[PDB]
Amino acid sequence: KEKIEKLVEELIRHTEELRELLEKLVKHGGASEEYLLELLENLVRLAHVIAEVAREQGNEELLEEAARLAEEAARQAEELAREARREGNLELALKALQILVNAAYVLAEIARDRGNEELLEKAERLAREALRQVREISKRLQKEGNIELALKANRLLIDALRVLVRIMR
Amino acid sequence: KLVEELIRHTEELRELLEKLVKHGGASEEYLLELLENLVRLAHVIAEVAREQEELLEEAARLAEEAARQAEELAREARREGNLELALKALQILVNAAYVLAEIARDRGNEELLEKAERLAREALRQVREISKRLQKEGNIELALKANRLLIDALRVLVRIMRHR
Amino acid sequence: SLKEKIEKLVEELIRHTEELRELLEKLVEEYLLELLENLVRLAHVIAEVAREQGNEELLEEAARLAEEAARQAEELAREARREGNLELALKALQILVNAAYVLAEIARDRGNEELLEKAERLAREALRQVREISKRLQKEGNIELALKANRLLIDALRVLVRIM
Repeated sequence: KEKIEKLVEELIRHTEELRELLEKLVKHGGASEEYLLELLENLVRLAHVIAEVAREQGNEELLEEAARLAEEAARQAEELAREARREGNLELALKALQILVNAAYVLAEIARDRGNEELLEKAERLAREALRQVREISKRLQKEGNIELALKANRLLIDALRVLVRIMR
Repeated sequence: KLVEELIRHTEELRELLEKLVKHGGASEEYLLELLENLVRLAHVIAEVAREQEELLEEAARLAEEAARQAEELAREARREGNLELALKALQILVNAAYVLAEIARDRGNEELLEKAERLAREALRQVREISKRLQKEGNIELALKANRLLIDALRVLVRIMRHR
Repeated sequence: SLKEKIEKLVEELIRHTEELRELLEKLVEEYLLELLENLVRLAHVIAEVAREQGNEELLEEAARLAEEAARQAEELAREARREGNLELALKALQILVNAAYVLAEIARDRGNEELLEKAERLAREALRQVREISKRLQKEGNIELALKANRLLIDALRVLVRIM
């Protein structure tokens, strides 16, 4: 478990630097918003990976670090959805909520596994906003009659329901 | 909770899309993508019916309705020559079999396990028959992707065979 | 004879995939990689079938399919890294990294510390190769592939932790 705890540094160190290369190149007139979203999806995936390694080793210095990254990634995701919702890019908004819903499960998968109920409600708080937000977006997509984006909105409403069941069981 | 609103509302998206595919309004693939969402909802309901039978029966009625629509639509695309849509539609039946098995095998309905097992074998046979044609027609891109379906279809039989 | 009719269906898949292996190796580029991704999935499926029926010969066939994919994948990764085709190189390591999990899922259930020792080398070497391309891609002003290279390094670290 010595090198296994050490091997986590290479990914976390490279990712924290890789987040900056995309966080500074996206403020200039160059990079689009959607490329940063995939990085957020990459961040929550690392948070989930750190959670799966921390269960075997039981290192609380890594479960909390996965949650710190997960909460920071989910919080940034909600803002990007809010920013895109006024501009009319519905594909980007639904891509952001999918990131938020998945990030809630990582927070749940951690509180229930660790036992700390301090954040077990906070996963629901993120997930509750997504189900309400996508439902409002689904009706607008249903009203506009744009089926390609509307069909994708249904996938989020279904995938959000899977998270709600997992936080109770 | 919310599952009542979604099952009705998602079925409502099925009704608007079932008439636009019949009339000229909808390309078949857009109707196909909804089926993938339909089978996905049934599995979510199945995990809810365990942790929380009236929902298990609703998931099987809803899931089976997606599998039946897939086999019939697959036959139409198989006869028309559009093989890519036929292989994509046939996958929906394979995907629907796991939802039906996990819902029959965990509900004791032994007869429903016979219908779940039957669909994947026929789908695997149809996809195997579709796989052979793609090798002869020289279409390599669709043939290997069709092979991935036959491999992933075989996985369904093992999950329904080991648990028997 | 439960696993008797299943072992017949699995024989067809190993033969049909090996038959498709000759057609895709004879035309020669990325489509050959797609065969590896489709092939390694069969190795994991056959391994889960051999653990269920206890057939050791199916383990030998499952390891044969898995092991040849890692050798075929690593060579293209070295070739694709030098040709500038970095997207093709990243796909080869992704196929290479995923194939290592099949060896672990096999070795521990088969009990072979020689094959289990070699798997760790494959995932660790690939992770550094994915890391080395990530650093080189970071120097190139292309962020998009760096995102995909970064995702592999995350999944490469995930596989290495379980194989230990």
